[PDB]
Order: sequence, then C-alpha cells, then structure tokens
Amino acid sequence: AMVSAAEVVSAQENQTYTYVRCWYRTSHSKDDAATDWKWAKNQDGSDFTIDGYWWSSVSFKNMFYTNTSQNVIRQRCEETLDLANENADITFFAADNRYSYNHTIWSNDAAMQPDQINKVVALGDSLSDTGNIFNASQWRFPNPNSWFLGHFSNGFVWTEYVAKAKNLPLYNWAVGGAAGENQYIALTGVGEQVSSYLTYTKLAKNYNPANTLFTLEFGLNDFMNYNRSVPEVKADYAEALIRLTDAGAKNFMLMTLPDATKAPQFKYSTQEEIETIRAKVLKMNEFIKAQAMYYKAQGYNIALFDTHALFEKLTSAPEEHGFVNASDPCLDINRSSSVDYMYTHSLRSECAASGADKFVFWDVTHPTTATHRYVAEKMLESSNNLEEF
Ligand SMILES: CCCCCCCCCCCC(=O)O
Repeated sequence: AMVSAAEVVSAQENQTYTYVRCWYRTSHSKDDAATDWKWAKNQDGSDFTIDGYWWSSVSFKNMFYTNTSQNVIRQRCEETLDLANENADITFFAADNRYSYNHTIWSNDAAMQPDQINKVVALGDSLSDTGNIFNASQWRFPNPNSWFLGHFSNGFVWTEYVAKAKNLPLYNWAVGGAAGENQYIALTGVGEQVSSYLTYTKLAKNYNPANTLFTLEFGLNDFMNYNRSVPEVKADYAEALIRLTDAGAKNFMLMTLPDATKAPQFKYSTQEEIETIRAKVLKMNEFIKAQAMYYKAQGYNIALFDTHALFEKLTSAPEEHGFVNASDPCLDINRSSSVDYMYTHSLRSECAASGADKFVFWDVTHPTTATHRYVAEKMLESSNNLEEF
C-alpha cells in the first residue's frame, strides 16, 4: 500500500500554508541560463499563500499538496514578475522562507474529474530531469549559471514543452546522472522513481492514475558506464511498466533511445567504447518497440516516438531541421568530465554568433532547449496532439 490509510488522513488533515518562489530567466536570450526568483504576490501587493499539507517519505524530500491549481499559481507568478520577456521560462515552488529548498507543489484533483488526461508524470534521466538531482546536490549539480535551474540544458526539457502545449501540470520523478561515470548511479534508478511516484501519489486527494499521462525514457546512463547490461536494462524497463500498469496507469508516451555516441561527449571516447554503446542502444530500441506493442495489444494508450531516428537525422543533416551545428556543444566545453557541471562556462564563438537555438547540443551530452522543443513538437505530431489519449 506504500502509506497506510491512517497515515494518509493524519498527513492530509495537518493543514497549514506556505509561500511561492517564482523563478525566471534573467536574460531575454536563451544563450544565458542564469535565473533569479521573487515571492508570488496577489494584485493588491499582499504575499500570495497556498493552503495545504506537507508530506515526505523516508527520503525526507517534502512535497506540498494544495487545492490551488497549477494554472492559478503560474498566473500569480506571471503577474508578480510582469516580465515582458518571451523567454522568462517561469517555474515555481513552495517555500516557507529564503532558507527553504525548492519544494514541488502537487495540485490535488477534484473528486469529479472528467475521464481525460489532466497531468503529466515524467520518469527517466537527464533528458527529462527538471530539478531532482539539482535539489539532491544542494543547488550545485548542474551549476545554475550555465545550466537552466537544475535542468541539463539552457532551458525547458521536452516533457515541459509537451505539458505546456497541452496546458497540463507536469510532475517530475526523472533524475539526472553523470554520462559515462558512476556518480549517483545507485540513486537515479527507474525502480526508485516508480517507488517514489507510488508513495507520494498515495498522499494526493482524488488521485485517479487513469488520468495521468506517463512519460518514460532511460537506459543511456547504464549503457554509458556499464552499470547494468542490456538484459538488466530491458528487465528494469519491463518492471517499471508492470508496476505502473498494475497501479492503474493507462496512458504512456514512450520513446526509443537516441544514439548518445553521436553527442560531442564521444569525441573523447575510443571507437571500441562507441561501437559497444551503439550496439546496446540498437538492442534496447527493438525491446522498447516490442514493449510498446505488448501494452498496446492489452488495450493501453501507447504513443511510441522514434527519438533514435530523429537524432540520426538531426546529427547527419542539422541544416534540414533548422540547426547550424550538431557536432559541438554550444558551451565552450572540450572534454567529457562530470567536474565541468560544477562551474560556469562561456559559449564557444560559433554558438555566440549563431545563438543557442541553432545548436543541437548545449553541453557535451545534453540537447539545447531548441532541440528539446523540436523533439516535443515531433512527438506531439506523431501522437496527433492527444489522439490515443
Ligand atoms: C544524440 C543525442 C543523445 C542525447 C543523450 C542524452 C543523455 C542521456 C542521459 C544519460 C545521463 C544520465 O542522465 O544519467
């Protein structure tokens, strides 16, 4: 059951209030990842507060549960900041004071919800993480001057673009790792993400898992550091889907893995290492397609997007997709060291000239926010903008 019914009522009845931290990109340019924050206000100038309750598992990572909708909170942030900036890329969190870390706000659903997708729940790695490893690392990994507030990019990741296009709240369980290295590998596992999603949603009011759109992508971390073999990663992926569908999940956005060996990171790897990872990716992608077919045959709503085929096109012919460069990071990083994520980096001259929206890669591994937007747009086109869901 994860949390007893008694524990749930006791936590839900422990009613209180908290404040809202409104984050925003300080520059009008997506070349600058730097952010700042302001407390949300009401139109009369008074502090905006939200009512609800706190809950943390043995993780001690506190989530605030409110009846106030994500749209109302976003609206308060937008009006408070009054930034005539198209690239403000506003995000928000619960915080009692300046000492507080960035707590996720869960907006409780109404008892009478229509049978329709009303939220996005993301699971995965640094292709989806919006702040979990950042929060875990105490706002250090990745550096907030060169990576957009805990996202491994210069802005929003594909899940945020998918959720925004559909005007849906996004709740993130994805956790960034370290490409080609062993840092955080016992903490980033999809098993722990599914367990966490199953524990925290038990505290939500009127939660109907049938109304959640689940996104899932992982396996590249394990293939890059040799932590889990192809069959071990296939088993982990199959387990995540078994556990989620057994817990009432009905809707999934699945994707094949892009060939990470096409990223700037692998300029510094040996050909032997590259061919090994490429082969694991190809093997995993056939399994992902088989899993999508398996759940579709059982009557689940599955949208499978071939991200692998898209990144093959993006890296071989960037000019056909609106990019000038798919071979270098936009940031002036010329090695593959996890240590670089702790520091500030200038843009390399070619990226300063063209703008970050014309580069496929932000750093040696991760796509820029323009690439994330393109992937989101291509996925939304393949799924005919909520067709099966
Ligand atoms: C060709 C583009 C490839 C994009 C690779 C994205 C990085 C995958 C995530 C692996 C690191 C991690 O987050 O644990």
